Amino acid sequence: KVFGRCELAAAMKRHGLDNYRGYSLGNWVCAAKFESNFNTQATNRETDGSTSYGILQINSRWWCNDGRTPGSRNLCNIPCSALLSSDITASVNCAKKIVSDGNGMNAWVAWRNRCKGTDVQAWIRGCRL
Ligand SMILES: [Cl-]
Ligand SMILES: [Cl-]
Ligand SMILES: [Cl-]
Ligand SMILES: [Cl-]
Ligand SMILES: [Cl-]
Repeated sequence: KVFGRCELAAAMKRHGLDNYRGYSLGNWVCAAKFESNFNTQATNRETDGSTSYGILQINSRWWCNDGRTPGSRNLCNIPCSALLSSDITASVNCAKKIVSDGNGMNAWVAWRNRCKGTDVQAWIRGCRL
């Protein structure tokens, strides 16, 4: 599923991400835009041979199991393929664990490089929320 910007904002808000660990909704929408282009089916191999999955590009090195990332963990207790669903529940729940892990949203490289410090509120402008 390719989410609309506001559609995703509304879903993320419903799931409790707005100001979760102090991160306003626009941060999460911005992260999803640059991680997956709002596409739940997005998969990308990373430099370390791990793979990132879904709307928020949850990564197989620590967070989900894909059966092909050596030495990895599965801290969200989920197959990575289950993070490609049109239903964002599993990704959101895993994201809540990640963002509570100590380094906040810096865990998402694309957030650090493209969203952090920017006018992220622009990402929810126009949305009925
Ligand atoms: Cl957009
Ligand atoms: Cl915001
Ligand atoms: Cl593995
Ligand atoms: Cl599995
Ligand atoms: Cl933080």
